Amino acid sequence: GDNKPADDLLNLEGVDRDLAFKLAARGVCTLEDLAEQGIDDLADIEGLTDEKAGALIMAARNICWFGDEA
Repeated sequence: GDNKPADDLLNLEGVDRDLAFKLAARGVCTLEDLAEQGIDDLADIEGLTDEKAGALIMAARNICWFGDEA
């Protein structure tokens, strides 16, 4: 993952240091970039489930979109 994931992605619960590289190597170098991904888009990832992808992507969206407020 030359792109390297942002600390938000690495420190985001649900994403291990490895998935961070698996996500950063896919163009998502920041947690916000993950909020733009879809369960079907991350479905190709390895170790990610359809329900987990909905939460992982929602975890970044909640922090990137709703933010700490929610």
